Amino acid sequence: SLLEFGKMILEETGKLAIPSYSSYGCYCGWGGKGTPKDATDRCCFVHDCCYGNLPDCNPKSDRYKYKRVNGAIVCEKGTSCENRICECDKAAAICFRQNLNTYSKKYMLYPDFLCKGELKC
Ligand SMILES: COc1c(O)ccc2c1cc([N+](=O)[O-])c1c(C(=O)O)cc3c(c12)OCO3
Repeated sequence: SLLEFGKMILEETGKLAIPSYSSYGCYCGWGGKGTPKDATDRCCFVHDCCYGNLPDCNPKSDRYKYKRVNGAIVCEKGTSCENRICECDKAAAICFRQNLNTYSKKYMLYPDFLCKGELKC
C-alpha cells in the first residue's frame, strides 16, 4: 500500500513521499497521461506500468512487509501479490533516488491538464 511505498521513498530519497512525489510531473500521483516530464516522472510512469500488470492484485491498498539487508531493500516472501507489489515499489523508490540529481522543483504541483495523450507501456 501507499504506507509501505511511502516508507521506502523516505528511506531511499530522504524526502517525505508526500508531497515530494505525490504531485510531481504527469505520472507521480493519481494521473497517468502524456509524456513524462523527466527521469523522475519516468520512474512513476514505469511504476504505473508495473502496477498495471498486477490485475489480480490491489497495489495501492494491499499491505505487505519488507526489510533491509546490507543497506538494500529486501521484499519479504509473502503472497504472490504482496511480493510483486513490493518489487514494483522497490524499483520505483530506487529509481527516485538514482535520479535525485535532476529532480526539479518546477514539476511539483504540476497541473494534470498539461498532461494529455495515452503513452503505451
Ligand atoms: C498508481 O500510482 C502512483 C505512482 O506511479 C507513483 C507514486 C504514487 C502513485 C499513486 C498515489 N495515489 O494517489 O495514487 C500516490 C500517493 C497517494 O495516494 O497519496 C502518494 C505518494 C505517491 C503516489 O508517491 C509518493 O507519495
